[PDB]
Amino acid sequence: HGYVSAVENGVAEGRVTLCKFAANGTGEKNTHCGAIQYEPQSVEGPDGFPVTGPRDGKIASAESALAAALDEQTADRWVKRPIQAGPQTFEWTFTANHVTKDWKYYITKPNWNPNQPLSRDAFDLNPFCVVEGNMVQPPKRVSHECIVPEREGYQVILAVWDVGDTAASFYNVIDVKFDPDWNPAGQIIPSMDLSIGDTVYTRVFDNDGENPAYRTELKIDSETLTKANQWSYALATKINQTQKQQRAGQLNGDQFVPVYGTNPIYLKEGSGLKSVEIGYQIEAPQPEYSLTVSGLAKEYEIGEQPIQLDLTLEAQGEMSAELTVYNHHQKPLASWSQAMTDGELKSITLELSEAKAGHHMLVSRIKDRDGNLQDQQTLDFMLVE
Amino acid sequence: HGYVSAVENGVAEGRVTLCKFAANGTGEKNTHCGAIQYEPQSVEGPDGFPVTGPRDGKIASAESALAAALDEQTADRWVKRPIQAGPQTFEWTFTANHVTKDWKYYITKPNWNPNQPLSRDAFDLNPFCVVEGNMVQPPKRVSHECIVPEREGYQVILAVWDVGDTAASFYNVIDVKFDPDWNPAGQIIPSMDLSIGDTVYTRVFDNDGENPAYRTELKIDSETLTKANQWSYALATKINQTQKQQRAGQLNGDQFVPVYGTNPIYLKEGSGLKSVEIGYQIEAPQPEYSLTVSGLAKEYEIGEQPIQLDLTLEAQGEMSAELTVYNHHQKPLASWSQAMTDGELKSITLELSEAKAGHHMLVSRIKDRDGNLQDQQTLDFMLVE
Repeated sequence: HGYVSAVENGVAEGRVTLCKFAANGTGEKNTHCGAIQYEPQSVEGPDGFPVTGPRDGKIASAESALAAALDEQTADRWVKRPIQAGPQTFEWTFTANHVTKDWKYYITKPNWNPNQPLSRDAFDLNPFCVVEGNMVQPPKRVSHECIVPEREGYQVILAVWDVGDTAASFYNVIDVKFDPDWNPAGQIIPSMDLSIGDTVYTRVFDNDGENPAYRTELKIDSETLTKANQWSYALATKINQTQKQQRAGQLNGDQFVPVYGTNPIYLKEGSGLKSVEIGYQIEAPQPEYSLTVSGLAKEYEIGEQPIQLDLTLEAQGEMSAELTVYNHHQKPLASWSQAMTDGELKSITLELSEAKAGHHMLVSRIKDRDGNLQDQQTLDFMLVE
Repeated sequence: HGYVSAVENGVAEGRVTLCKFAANGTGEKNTHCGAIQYEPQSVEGPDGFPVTGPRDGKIASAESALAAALDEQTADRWVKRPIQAGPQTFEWTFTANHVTKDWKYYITKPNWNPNQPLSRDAFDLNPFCVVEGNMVQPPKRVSHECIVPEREGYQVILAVWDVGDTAASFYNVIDVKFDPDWNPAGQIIPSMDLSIGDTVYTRVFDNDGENPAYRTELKIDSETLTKANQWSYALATKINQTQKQQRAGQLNGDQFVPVYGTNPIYLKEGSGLKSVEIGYQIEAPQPEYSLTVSGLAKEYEIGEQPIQLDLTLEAQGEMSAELTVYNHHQKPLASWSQAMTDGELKSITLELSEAKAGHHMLVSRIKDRDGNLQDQQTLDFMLVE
């Protein structure tokens, strides 16, 4: 288990790595990577690439269910790390120890299409770098000296770690860009949808702090602008249309090009401008959410049987409800969660994993359809002899 | 804009900080923080705490919409960072320059309840540490020498950064646990739901590598076990139930207590065991999703009016669809996304923001009900004068 990293001498972090760790130097992360963001070390799949191995369109994820998001492929989806042709050092960090057959590195063909899913077709299937593992366990960090072929613009390098004792390999794709008076100073991340009537805007900082003369404002006045990727694109575009000392969008050649996704923000050298943050104004209404819990007694008497909470839940709003029972020692004795529709009544019974006299509590959490906590309520009850 | 960090001499990172950055030493992250994970610098709310400011239950989020997930409060929800009473150093990192009135630090009362929403009553409202800002802008990173009061177990520290020239403050709560032959070895992280028929299991490593004899496996054989927090609890519980050299759960006193959430894994010093990773065996092959796109022509002539794509879309499986048009230079010219039900037919029209002769692509991405990418397909088309 492990991943391509850059803590020692590595030229560039793996795609999956940047889901968990910030890029060296720039601080960027990849976004919306799904579950693999919590275990970048586990992009493991069937060995035998390219003859067998992960199938086309499932190379970046290695067919792992946790890493499905990595298989998306467009020109603007992923953070790209600077690189040059010739001698370069690639670095792996291992969280677990495996006997190793070898490591192989592949690179996209010059004619690869950055908007098609990665495939054998997209790569030169003759690896540009191979390092022998000698069927022994490697140390916890390794550095590989490779010769990176000549390329221009955006390319993808596929690092494959072939393990010796199992029918498995680890696959880490790497997004690189082959190598002025514009300084990065923040970015527009599309991380939350908006509602009509809302407004998203920049907060621009000069030498004296925030300065409203430099703000750019986008009113959310159409259903299309409610989508995060859409208002992001639009705010980035409006910055370019209306400002002299600010630009936004991904760097494509010498141009700043707003995309439907993340849009970095840049400030003009000599402008005196320091950075930009984003602010959100929501004139919007607060849907009301509510989960009425009924059926909890004041006391439960310990009998020959396991203690049971027979409860009724009434939902106001569309939600996910999560209930947990804790004894007084912070030990969880029962838990339950389910989606509930606006106006739904449900009858449930929670069985306590154990019954000792004392103060207990039921914690009920309400999350909206988009998954954020709207409310938490904690109800006290007692077990008695 | 800024957050409580541990890049230099800070004792413990802010809760929000750990949504983006891995913890010092352990590499632990807070999970499912929502949008604020992409901007930990932005937990800004009304000033005047505790007399005014964010209301009870919205202290951790500072009433910010990005940060609502932070208001959840249970004994096991958040990563707890070790601390001791007495002299300690707290650290802030700033992304943006604000004139500062002061920094204040509060700690929970010894009788606080870790399972109730954070409130003024949970805190000693006499701050244990105050540092004057003198109404000037601070350096991009500051270190504050404080004296932490005597406490045991889990406590919350609220750090408040009061900004001088606006009616706002930044609020960063910090989860701390006040201070033998059980070594930290890995983590069961509830990042994904499973299916009946699946199995989740441990992969235990000793000096010879993966050792199959030490494996613990859990069959998902009930509706209940499909939920991530549920199988996490169950696997940790089964480890404790069947292994002599391994423990799983959050440390509560001297005991390892499995929780419905993240369960750390420990190995007995001198057992020969080094670490533990998690593996997943998934049985159901399905489903297949498809979005068939009809009406894309080979060529389109420019053009007195903007060029328009008359498409018919057909959905297989419940999904959300995303379409994007890219020109040859990979500037996005149009974007669309919406949910579709299994078998739905939708006809739409996409208008290109510009019409120049050359090779174009229409990219579609299918996400399943859970948000997991299921397919990507791209069609080539050409614009001509």
